[PDB]
Amino acid sequence: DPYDPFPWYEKMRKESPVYYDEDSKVWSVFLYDDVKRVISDKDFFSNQFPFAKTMVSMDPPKHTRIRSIVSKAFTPRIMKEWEPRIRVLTDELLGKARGRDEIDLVQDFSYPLPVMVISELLGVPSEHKEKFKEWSDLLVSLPKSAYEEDVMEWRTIRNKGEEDLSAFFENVIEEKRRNLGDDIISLLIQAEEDGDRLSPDELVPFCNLLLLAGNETTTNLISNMVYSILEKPGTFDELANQPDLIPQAVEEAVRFRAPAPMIVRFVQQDTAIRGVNLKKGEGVIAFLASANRDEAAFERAHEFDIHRHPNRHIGFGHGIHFCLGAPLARLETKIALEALLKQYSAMETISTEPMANSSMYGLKHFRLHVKEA
Ligand code: HEM
Repeated sequence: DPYDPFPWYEKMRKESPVYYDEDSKVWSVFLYDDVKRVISDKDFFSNQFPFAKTMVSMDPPKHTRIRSIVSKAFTPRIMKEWEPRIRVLTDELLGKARGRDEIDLVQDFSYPLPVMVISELLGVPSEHKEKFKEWSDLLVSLPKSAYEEDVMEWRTIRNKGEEDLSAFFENVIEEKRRNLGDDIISLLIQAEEDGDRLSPDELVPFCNLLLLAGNETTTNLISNMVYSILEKPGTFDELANQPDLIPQAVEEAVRFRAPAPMIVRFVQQDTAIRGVNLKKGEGVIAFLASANRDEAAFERAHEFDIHRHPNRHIGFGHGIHFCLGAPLARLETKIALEALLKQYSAMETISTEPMANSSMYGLKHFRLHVKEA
């Protein structure tokens, strides 16, 4: 089963916490404390690997400047300003599924929602929604094979998709400068740090980064959360009788079934983890999914506990690169679960089809039997 790689994570935590793959010459780390240090110890583990124009591949001070500016678009105040809009979009998705006793949580809910949400939060007119989805699908696409002929064909089509989306965002930015609104692009136009503003050359890639970093991740979080709730008899009912536990259930879902299993860093200075020496220039794969299942870090790490509070997981990362969109992912996932708990008195898993992507843990299909309340 590709939806159950936890037994392997456990084998690697106890027999090879610090693993070196001779075929790829890249390190692997699986224990919570070591995964946490690799992703946060910036002085020794770097994000620069010579995505390229974005802060995800930057180290301080270049990262610090951009991070300090774009963070003004994800403040708690701004999130509350947008909570109503996310609820409307979620209600509209579920409304399209009224009068059915079987739905596919992915294709009918968890996959569409993030793309719809980020377009309305970015200020993209809703009248381009279907051409916005195509570009966003192209952005997160992967080649079917690793041979030159297949990657070359895929790269050329995503390149043209990224260029058209870039030109599309450049037009939205230009329009918002004259008619500013209540959206991310408008906020970043007027966002300023002692006179320092994001350039057009920086805003456009950043808006592509929001689609690339937020769409599938949030989709997988919602699907994995609903799956884990229905995996434990009584949790669905328990959440509907104590709705204030939903945020804690969202965090537990990021710990239990991390949508982004692994994070990459490059060794910046010679150092050692757990006694294993690592040379400058080597790649380290930090397995967040395994860190969040570490029994040395969490009590009953193999069980889904919606009462765990506070949750010290690192599914959103840790350090200066801590997920910029975590406030939005948390709010979106909370609202999605509330909308399901209110529309359905009961849900039952019929069949699941997991996503077999390396750098993503989620489901491509999640067919359910539902009962409207
Ligand atoms: C369940 C949903 C999500 C998960 C698990 C997640 C996870 C992560 C993680 C682990 C990182 C750190 C990567 C690294 O340190 O190299 C990260 C970075 C980032 N994420 Fe998220 N993310 C989620 C949703 C979102 C959303 C909804 C957005 C935006 C709309 C977003 C935008 C970003 C950005 C911009 C960064 C780069 C931060 C930086 O480099 O300073 N993510 N995400």
